[PDB]
This record gives sequence, C-alpha cells and structure tokens, in this order.
Amino acid sequence: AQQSPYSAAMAEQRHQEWLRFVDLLKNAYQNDLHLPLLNLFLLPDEREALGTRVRIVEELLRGEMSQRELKNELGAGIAMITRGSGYLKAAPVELRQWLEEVLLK
Amino acid sequence: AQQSPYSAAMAEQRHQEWLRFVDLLKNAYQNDLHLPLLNLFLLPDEREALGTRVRIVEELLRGEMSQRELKNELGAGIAMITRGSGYLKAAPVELRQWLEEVLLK
Ligand SMILES: O=C(O)Cc1c[nH]c2ccccc12
Ligand SMILES: O=C(O)Cc1c[nH]c2ccccc12
Repeated sequence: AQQSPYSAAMAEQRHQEWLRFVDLLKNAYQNDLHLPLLNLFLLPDEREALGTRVRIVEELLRGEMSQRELKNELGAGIAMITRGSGYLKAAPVELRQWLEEVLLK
Repeated sequence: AQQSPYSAAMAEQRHQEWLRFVDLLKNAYQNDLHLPLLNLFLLPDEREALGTRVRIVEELLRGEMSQRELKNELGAGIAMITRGSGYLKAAPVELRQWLEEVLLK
C-alpha cells in the first residue's frame, strides 16, 4: 500500500532485524550482560558518539549552554544542533518529559 | 604513546558519559520507552547496522553460511567478518555462551 512490494519487503526485513537487536539487548540488561554485548555490537567511536549525544540532548533541554560552547565542548555545530533539536521536537512528549526528569535531575 | 594524566582524565570522562547512556537506556527499557529513545539517539542507518551485525554474529556462531553467502546476504566482506570474528573471540565467556544459547535457539 504505502510502498511498492520490493521496498516493503526490504523494510519489513530490516524492521524484524532491528527488533531482534532491541530484544537481545533487553534480555542482556536483565542478565547483566549489556556492557559486553554493547562492546561487541558497537565500535568504540560509536559508543563515544552515543555518550556525547546524551550530553547534547541534556544541554539542549537545559538551555544554558551557548551555541559556541556546544561546538567547543561537545563538537556540535549549527547543523548538528538543528538536527538534534528536530529529533527532540519529533519525539513523543512523554519521552521528552521523561528525559527532562532523568537528565535534568 | 604512554597515557598522560590529561589523556587519562579525558578517557575516564568519556567512560562516564558512555555509562550514562547505558543507564538511561536501561531505565527506558524498564518504562517501555526504549523504542522512541533509540529512535532519538541512533540514526536510521545506525539502527540498520545493528540489526545486520546481529545476523552476522548469529551466522558466524552457527558456522553454516559460507563467506560468499555472508557477503551476498548480509553485506559482510572478509574484513568485516575478520573484525566480527575477533570481537566474538575477545568477548567474555558468559556473553559468548549466552549468545550461542539465544541466537541459535
Ligand atoms: O567492525 C565493524 O565494521 C562494525 C561491527 C561492530 N560490531 C560488529 C559485529 C559483527 C560485524 C561487524 C561489527
Ligand atoms: O544527527 C546526528 O549527527 C546524529 C545524532 C543522532 N541523534 C542525535 C542527538 C543529538 C545530537 C546528534 C544526534
């Protein structure tokens, strides 16, 4: 319907594969195997990017850090700030409010 | 290139930033917010890569697919298979045993 069968079939396969990762990691957390699982599946630079993205989201929500501090401290230029801001705007409000509670105390 | 206090301090700061993401995601799984959280923090191509890496690891552990089949079906050339094989060999025994259990049924 929304996609032609070739595109739909590939998208469904990718969706199943993504959820398989999500469920594997879900159970790894319950078994205290999440740290080595994430070391296996994410490269060091990918893990660093995730740590830095959390700080970018935190500082965007907090509102105190300047654009130039975002670049110099977190490597986030104008375009990245605009993309990150867009992701926050697109997220469910419930997630955004939860992030505020957890990341901002 | 023996580590200096400067480099050690920055490495520990990056480590704490990574653990902060890990804990944030742990708590999102507990509140059923992991799916929107992962859409915020990972780009689509990064999510696809994680889904494909799970299949690569599964098929490496199962040992049935050939190198040509891994390339054709999963996009994993010989260099990536060598890296992935090395990550599995370096994983802690508890993780390798668990992955064999859950990925191979
Ligand atoms: O080595 C890479 O290019 C990325 C990567 C990270 N973890 C992996 C597990 C299996 C296959 C590839 C990867
Ligand atoms: O847009 C990017 O360059 C990657 C990215 C994904 N989620 C983010 C959240 C905050 C800042 C950057 C990103």
